Amino acid sequence: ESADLRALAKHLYDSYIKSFPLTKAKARAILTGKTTDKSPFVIYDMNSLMMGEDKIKFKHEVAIRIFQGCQFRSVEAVQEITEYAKSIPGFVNLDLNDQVTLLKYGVHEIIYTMLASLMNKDGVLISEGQGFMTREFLKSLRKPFGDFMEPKFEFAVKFNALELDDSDLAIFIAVIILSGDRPGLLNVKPIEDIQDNLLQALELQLKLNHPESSQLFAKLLQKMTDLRQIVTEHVQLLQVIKKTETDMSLHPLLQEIYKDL
Amino acid sequence: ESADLRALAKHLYDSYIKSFPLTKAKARAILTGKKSPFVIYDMNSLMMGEDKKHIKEVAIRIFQGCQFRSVEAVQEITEYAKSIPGFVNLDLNDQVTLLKYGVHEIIYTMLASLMNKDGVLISEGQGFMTREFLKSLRKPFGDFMEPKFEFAVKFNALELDDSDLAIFIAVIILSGDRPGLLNVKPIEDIQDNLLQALELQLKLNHPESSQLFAKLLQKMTDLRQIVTEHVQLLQVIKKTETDHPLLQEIYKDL
Ligand SMILES: O=C1NC(=O)/C(=C/c2ccc(OCCc3cccs3)cc2)S1
Repeated sequence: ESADLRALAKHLYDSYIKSFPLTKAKARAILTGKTTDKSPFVIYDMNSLMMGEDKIKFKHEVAIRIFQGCQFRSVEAVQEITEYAKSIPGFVNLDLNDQVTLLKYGVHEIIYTMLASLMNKDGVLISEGQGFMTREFLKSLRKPFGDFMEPKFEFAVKFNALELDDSDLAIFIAVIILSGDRPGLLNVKPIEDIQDNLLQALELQLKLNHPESSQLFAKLLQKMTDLRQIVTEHVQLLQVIKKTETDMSLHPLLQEIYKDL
Repeated sequence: ESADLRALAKHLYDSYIKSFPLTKAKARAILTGKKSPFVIYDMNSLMMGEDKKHIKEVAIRIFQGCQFRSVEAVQEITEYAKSIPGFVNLDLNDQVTLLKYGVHEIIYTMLASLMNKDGVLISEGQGFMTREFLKSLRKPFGDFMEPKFEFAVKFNALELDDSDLAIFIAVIILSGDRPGLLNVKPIEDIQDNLLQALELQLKLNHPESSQLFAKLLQKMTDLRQIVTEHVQLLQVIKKTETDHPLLQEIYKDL
């Protein structure tokens, strides 16, 4: 029944609003100058960086500080994604080892999917939308770190052209988590049973919410390819960073996810 | 309506049949199905294999044989592409770019048609090279074919036939995200037509296979990872087999 698929879509969106405090709708209102939401302080250079601590709530050399800010924010995102994952029907009923596997491989793909909501071609919201850091400033960071965000901006620019909203994205990230082709999965068939249902819900949602967007379903699914590539690029970059910066600490939670291979 | 889509589907199937001599249906007959192929499972059966055409060490020669055949397949794939409605009307640089960045993904998709969990057909179905033997090869040559095997067991589980694959091959070719494309719009416009035709095709041909369309598109992400892993390995070998002239030229890299 298409009715059961609408109710699932409604459940996932409601749980997505409950788990993720900075939605695409809030991010867009900040980025475009709406009266619903307030204006970000903009970090584009070192003085603006230093000025931002006075005006922005934080708790933080500059490339190292910025990169560890991103990783602390990533750790928080893993907390939110993990709470969203529990709400996807059937997920908590799976083999515990496979719940862990799905999270291990799913979480960064979702992080970079949702990061696109906070991006435009010029930069990225930070500190829950209170701040905005320009793309050029990030590209100017010392040698290595200078390229760590550019693959995220490039994808975001193409991803944001799909014009998805949070109700669309709620189902999409659920589809991402419940991939039965993740390495090391014990019981693939129950996982695939859930994804099948999630894919039907996503498909119906895209037809009703975007009835003039031809093959949006297929074009969104093709984007899954870009996410995989961003993750494997990021992992390579992290292997370099940790060799050139022996004094820089990665969070153990992210360190346990990065099993790659 | 759903009728122009059937035209597209049958047109592509027919051109696919003309363009690719060994189809999946025939490879299925040979493999796990009912002229049995000469099997290559060790060094002695390899040697007798060749004895009964490329031009030296065992592991190198097998890799060189894979190049010859893939260069053959690029020509089959190129001819098929020119049969996709609208492809020849695109910017010639863009046709070149779509083929350069697409033929690897298609080669490993069609190679899955010739594989099972235990080995791969070669020499137009006349031979079968066991997977275990390939994994047993020296240096990084034993790692060259293995990840295509793991893709192919996952791809083959979809149980696509040639009529399905004919439209999925075209979808891959018309990828609007290839680097360096000059005019992306008409490419995505064609691909959108192809995806529509692929979706109707799978719904009619596999009415019982829920969300087959989506599951097949998701296999793109594993294809590109395979291709990306492979071109890397391909570079490591540049630093194994070293200093051919016209031969080296013939096998540029694609
Ligand atoms: O080492 C790593 N591991 C990960 O999973 C990373 C992902 C990531 C998460 C958020 C990002 O936004 C930038 C926001 C901020 C800038 C300065 C203070 S806050 C950028 C990247 S980075």
